[PDB]
Amino acid sequence: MVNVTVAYQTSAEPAKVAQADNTFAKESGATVDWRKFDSGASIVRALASGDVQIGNLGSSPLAVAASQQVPIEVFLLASKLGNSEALVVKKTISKPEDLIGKRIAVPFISTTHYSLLAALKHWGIKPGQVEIVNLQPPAIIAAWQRGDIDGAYVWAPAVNALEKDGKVLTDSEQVGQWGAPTLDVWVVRKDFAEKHPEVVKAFAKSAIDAQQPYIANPDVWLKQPENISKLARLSGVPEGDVPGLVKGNTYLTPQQQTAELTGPVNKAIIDTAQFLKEQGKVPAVANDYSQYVTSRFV
Ligand SMILES: NC(=O)CNCCS(=O)(=O)O
Repeated sequence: MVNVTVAYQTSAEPAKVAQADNTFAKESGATVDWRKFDSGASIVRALASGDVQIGNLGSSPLAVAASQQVPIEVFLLASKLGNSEALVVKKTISKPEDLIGKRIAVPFISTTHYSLLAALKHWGIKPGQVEIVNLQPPAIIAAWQRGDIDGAYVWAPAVNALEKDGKVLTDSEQVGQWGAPTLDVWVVRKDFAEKHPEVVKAFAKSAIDAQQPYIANPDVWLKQPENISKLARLSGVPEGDVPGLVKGNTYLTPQQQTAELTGPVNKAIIDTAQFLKEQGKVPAVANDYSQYVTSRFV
């Protein structure tokens, strides 16, 4: 018997169809505990303690984990993040200069904490000029509803909840264009990969297979009602928000997976870690993270 705990997150993306269909468990034969995490920092800790064996991490929590020598490897990309992650603010905040003195929430060292710091740097605003507070996305929604924060840089379901009444000031497609792109990845603990390599391959296969029908023709994929309802259920968003969210990233073919895992992801971690060091969020970094990426499961 193989038991595996998988830490998943709430982005609405096509591989959620494979999760809702239980395809990984069916094809691998493992008993799979899918555990929902509110952001990536807590996933890094659960991977480090051995409580989780496969986890979905943003590129910023990934660089923190790799700088702390957590024994995990990226074995699959989930998505290249675009405007599915966004800074949503009170409507009276009209320009980036209006963020000065405001209370802006982000989950600690998430991709949106990272993107917020990169956006402030791009705008010429020191992070000390903004009251950046650390809250998990459910608490962000609650604080926003009570008017205790002025905005947040968030992903689904918080991003669409806040946008119902707020205004988008920037998003991670823009921040990517400015030179700080962010990614979502899947990582695996080494000891699990050593013992159950065919289960890890089955995970990658299930996720990659599920994204290819979307890549081939987004509009045809999005008009299959069961695709929309499965993502709405697992992300916790209204069905009407799913197409805009799914189109807010790009996804990879199998050829693109192998290409990105053979160099570009390493370079992504190096650059992400460097910026986090400059921003004071990690004490030490490395000039190479090839121990933390592999193409051998795709
Ligand atoms: N993976 C997701 O669904 C949200 N994007 C990354 C969040 S974090 O950086 O891991 O906190």
